[PDB]
Amino acid sequence: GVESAVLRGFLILGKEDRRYGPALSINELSNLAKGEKANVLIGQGDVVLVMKRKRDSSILTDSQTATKRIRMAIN
Repeated sequence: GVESAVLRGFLILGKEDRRYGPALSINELSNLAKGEKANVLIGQGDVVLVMKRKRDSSILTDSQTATKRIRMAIN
């Protein structure tokens, strides 16, 4: 997960769920709420939302193998 890599605390969601309509910056991503997502650019060209920690993690284990969404279910 190159997206979450830089962040060092998010998960790899994807370019969907535009229902959020955030499009904010990373500096604000930290103010987000756990279990929630937020669309942030990772190259000024790809708009994808991230997924906060499911509880607690230093860098939040992730993987770029799942771009559609994350490999975890939050309820």
